[PDB]
Amino acid sequence: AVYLCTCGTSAAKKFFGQTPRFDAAWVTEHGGVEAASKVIYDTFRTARLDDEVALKRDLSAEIHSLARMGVNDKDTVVLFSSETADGQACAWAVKRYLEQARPGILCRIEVVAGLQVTDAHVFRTAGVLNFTKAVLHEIDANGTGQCVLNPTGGFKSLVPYTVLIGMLRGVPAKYIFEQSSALIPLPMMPVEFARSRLEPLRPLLERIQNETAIPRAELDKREILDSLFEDVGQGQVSLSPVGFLIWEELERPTALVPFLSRRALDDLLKMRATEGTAPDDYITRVARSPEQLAHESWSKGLFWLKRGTRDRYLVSVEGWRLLVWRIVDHDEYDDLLTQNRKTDAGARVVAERREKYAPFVRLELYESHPQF
Amino acid sequence: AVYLCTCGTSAAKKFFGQTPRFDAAWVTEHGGVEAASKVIYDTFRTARLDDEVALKRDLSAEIHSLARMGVNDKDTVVLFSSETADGQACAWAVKRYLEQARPGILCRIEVVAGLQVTDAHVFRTAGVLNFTKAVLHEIDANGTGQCVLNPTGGFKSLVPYTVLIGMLRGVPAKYIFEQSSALIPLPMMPVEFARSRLEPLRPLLERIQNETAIPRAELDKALPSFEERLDSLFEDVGQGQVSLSPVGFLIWEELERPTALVPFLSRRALDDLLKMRATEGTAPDDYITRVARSPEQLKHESWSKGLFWLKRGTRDRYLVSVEGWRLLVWRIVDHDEYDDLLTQNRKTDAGARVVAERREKYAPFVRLELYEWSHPQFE
Repeated sequence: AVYLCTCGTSAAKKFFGQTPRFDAAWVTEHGGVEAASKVIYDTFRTARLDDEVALKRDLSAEIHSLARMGVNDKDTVVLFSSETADGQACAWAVKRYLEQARPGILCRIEVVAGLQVTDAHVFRTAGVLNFTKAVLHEIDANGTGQCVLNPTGGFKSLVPYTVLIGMLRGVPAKYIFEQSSALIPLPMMPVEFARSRLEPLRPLLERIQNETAIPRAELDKREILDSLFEDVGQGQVSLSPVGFLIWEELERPTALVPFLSRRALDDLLKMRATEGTAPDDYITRVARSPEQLAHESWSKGLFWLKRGTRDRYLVSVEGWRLLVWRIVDHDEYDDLLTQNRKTDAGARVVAERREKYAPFVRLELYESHPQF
Repeated sequence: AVYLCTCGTSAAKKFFGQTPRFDAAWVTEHGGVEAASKVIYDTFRTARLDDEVALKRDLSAEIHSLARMGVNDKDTVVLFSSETADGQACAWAVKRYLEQARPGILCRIEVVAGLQVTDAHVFRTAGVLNFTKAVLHEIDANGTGQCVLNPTGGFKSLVPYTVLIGMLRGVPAKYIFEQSSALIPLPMMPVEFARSRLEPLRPLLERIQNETAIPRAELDKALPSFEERLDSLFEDVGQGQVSLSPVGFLIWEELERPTALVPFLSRRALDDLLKMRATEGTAPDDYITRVARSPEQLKHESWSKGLFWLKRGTRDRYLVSVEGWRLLVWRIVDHDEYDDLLTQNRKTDAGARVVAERREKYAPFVRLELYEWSHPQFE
């Protein structure tokens, strides 16, 4: 498995309360990050992963949690460190211990720019965004289902971002519960992405990504506005992690929502006698996997799907919307292919979009409690 | 403002590292929760709310965060405490301090059964549910826009539930960021309830709420294939039995008492709406969506079968009913057809006659989400 770990400074706990205190200057005095990480590591290098007293008392929160996850020599551990020298020295100490305890394990330290414990503004405009980007890159750069989010080791402030990333990418998250030696999963609430209400923001999110920041006044031209954006000065806003996650989903959808043209809803209702709700289930199933969806092709991005079955589907994709223009049996399918041999059939379909096909309506059909 | 604060033991930080350590036995040795809270309070009683060094170094995380929020003598502070004696003694110490610092402040300590730092099983069953229900009850017991969630003081493990509660009830949540002295909001992702995917579970969740738990075998019969699942709604409570988790509780509550409706148009109503495009555009769409988002804004001329009429402001009228979370729009009509329909309802039980034709004339209802290309075509 690939463990994506937040990292704190609990590796250095033996130094808490001593003077000189453990801080960045301590790291320098002890020779820099790598040299200082050996001094830190030495304080717990004899603690065994099998010793329950040492696991809780002597070992770092990262090591305790990874041991409870059954970390082994076939795993990868990615330690997301603060940019500070003492943060990094602790992460390197954890790496040293994991490599000694489980020879062959792959352990990588990812330093997150702007992630630190003293400057809230740098955290909220850069640190947490860099964290979110780096974690999402790692999820997308490993195999599906392989990642586990482990927020045990530091930054209470990063817990909600781990929850959101986990909800969105389908990645589980676990941590050690308070003073116990027991893991618990973070809660994940099943939700749908609010695509229809967020879509009008798509050009503004793209503008911020291309231009770094735009005037806050463009946002209004209200809870969504506050949660997607960060004030950065001079009346300008950039993205929050939530704004970044929404921008990324709008630019590169990971699910589609099916819509039926006016004609396709008629088509579907006539199929109810022969096929029941099998056509509904199929379209809904196809919309869930736009990568797998990525056929007999027309112009204008129109193309044909076949469920198995008499029914064939003339569709296109516009952003996150899977548009079903027609649902036809084999005879009408053959007639439509003949029209495309004689004419540019796709161009004629879109020419009639407004008069014949629009509005497209979401494929969510409703067909003993007290009244309102 | 009503500050809903999760508490920890930072009030007792002056006793950390001592032997005997600060714990439940320490509270007992110092006379119990009330008496021990005075001993804890005495260690910082002389620290001042306007002293910047004291705020960042000497005062508890609850006090520091409340100070940065501008707590004052007209506010209410609810201190959600662990059930442990040391947790409670700290909460009472914070109460003692706030009442001296802001005389007239209303401060109450809410002891959350099952909330504690050593038993993960009791936490994940009783503790988080009791916390969730206590916070939700306080939100619903105060006026709209009055509550602020403050997770600073303790329990890293409760932050995710504060986030979900804040998201679902639209209540702000702020906290002191790490070792800074600055407040930052919890992130709030705008999401849509997966109502179509969750509605099939309404009778299952109601059944679970009517029993102490249900056997896993019965859950598995009610749920789809194991490899295609929803598991976050449920919590194992031992001996092969399952109850609702806080996530399952929040979903169940919303299914039973919706806080927003989703408008659907009958087959006839979408025809009606499209004929109004020329004169009205999408103003009818906006009205229907607006009154659905607010069950308080949602009514006149009741018919039978739960049907009733709405008026936008304009001659159009809407024949509607509510089924669970769905605002069903049966017809949209002009003033003349409205009058003629009222006439049919004086001569007959018109609502009964409408419902008799549900399958043939009105079903299926379609979600009022109408789409009506400047990006690269799908790859």
